[PDB]
Amino acid sequence: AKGRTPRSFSQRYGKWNAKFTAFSNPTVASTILTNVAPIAQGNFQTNVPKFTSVNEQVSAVLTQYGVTGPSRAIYQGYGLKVARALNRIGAGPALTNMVAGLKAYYVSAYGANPEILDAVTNIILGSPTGY
DNA sequence: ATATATATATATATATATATATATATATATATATATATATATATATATATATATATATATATATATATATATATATATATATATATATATATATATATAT
Repeated sequence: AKGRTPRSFSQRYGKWNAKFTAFSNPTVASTILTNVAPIAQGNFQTNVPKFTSVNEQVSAVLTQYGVTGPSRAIYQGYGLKVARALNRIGAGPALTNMVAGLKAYYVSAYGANPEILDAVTNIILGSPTGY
């Protein structure tokens, strides 16, 4: 019962402004944040190691291919994207479809190299295709 | 009229202590000066240079921290949405029925 009626710009802005003004109160923000701190710490601890590892391994792969500068970000981004899928839905045919779609995305929009994309997905999932 | 004690006086003189003076000199201490020089400490300057610390700059580069951005992607948290569905809670209804 949250996304049932359409909301226009004035409605979205009114509700967002009300909630943002409310959160700016010292007591409201302090209470909410000190209550959710342990759960936030637990979620960070459960999730971020899987992505720092991907960062390090894709860095190692990128240095062997000579990628320097902001062009590394491209492949780093792709790596992280793939990892997200592996964390979200798991391994299987759905992950194959999403890997193919992400490669098409990056090759067509961002001018990525197919060979380096294969190398990144190989260091992450085990094979270029991801089967 | 006598003896002991607390004081005031008339007259000269003596010893103890607190001070003020007339005349010169000596020693100790607190300071002010005339004349040169030295040593210790607090500071201001003339001329160059060095070391320590607080900052401002000329020119490039590096590391740590607080933020703002150019471009895509990831994770944690506060919220606003597009579209179905589920769970907890605060209420309004359509229809019958039960309990406080």
